[PDB]
Amino acid sequence: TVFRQENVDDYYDTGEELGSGQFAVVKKCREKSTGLQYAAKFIKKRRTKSSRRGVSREDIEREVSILKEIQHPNVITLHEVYENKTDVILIGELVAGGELFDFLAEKESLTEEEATEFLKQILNGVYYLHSLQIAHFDLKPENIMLLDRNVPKPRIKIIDFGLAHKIDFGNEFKNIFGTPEFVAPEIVNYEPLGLEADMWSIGVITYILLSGASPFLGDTKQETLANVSAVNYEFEDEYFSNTSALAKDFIRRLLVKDPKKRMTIQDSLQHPWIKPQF
Ligand SMILES: OC[C@H]1O[C@@H](n2cnc3c(NC4CCCC4)ncnc32)[C@H](O)[C@@H]1O
Repeated sequence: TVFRQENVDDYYDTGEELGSGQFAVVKKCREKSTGLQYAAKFIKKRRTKSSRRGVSREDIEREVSILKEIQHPNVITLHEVYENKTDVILIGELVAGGELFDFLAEKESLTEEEATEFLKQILNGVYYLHSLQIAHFDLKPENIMLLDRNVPKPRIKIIDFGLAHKIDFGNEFKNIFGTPEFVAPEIVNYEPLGLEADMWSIGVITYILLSGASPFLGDTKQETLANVSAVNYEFEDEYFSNTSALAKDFIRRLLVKDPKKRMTIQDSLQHPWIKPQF
């Protein structure tokens, strides 16, 4: 599939840099014709077939195709796509209140109500995605943005669909691998992957929201990955003595090695706490 090949500078002005990945930079921008503001993600293209640098056409097209489908208050929208020789440029929804997650770093420890207010929104976004058989595969606090701080009212949107896949046969087998602290054992063990991997990541995010501590983090990436595969975590009393038994129960039912035994997104919404690499 091809994208708009006019110069993006003829239609938009860019401003502040909003963030970065290894092969991507995101900038605030403004559409000249409407004055409306967006975020433009510039993704570096591969310069050859066998190149390790940049993102393959197939991977870019997949992200774009997923972004085109989705429309939900807790997930980003896509506005336009441009491309030139070096970049594909996604123009989408500007989320201006920063990462979850710089908010977690700047702020003191959260109450359970605070944590569940964020968490319920993440669950609603993921419920939408999973209903569509879309696995995000990269859920982590850096990919949960506030829309808003300020309106607190602290509404969120899930971002960065670079690893997302349609799961039309129950699982995908192709070496998808996110950030060690947040990946499920099946990712670590290079096993077939499905919607369940996202539910594990939600358990990790929930543990961090409540405690300020990362459940599997070691001093090196290999240690982190070994910890994940072995389900080597515990609830430290120093961090969790204030925390309700139901909150711990919710996390315990997500941080389960066997994907088939892990809570699903629907299970997570019915749970008594919620129900109203190298
Ligand atoms: O993903 C790298 C970092 O850039 C930041 N980031 C990524 N995407 C966005 C975005 N809108 C997406 C709509 C479609 C294109 C962009 N809006 C604001 N910040 C973003 C965030 O800090 C993230 O951790």
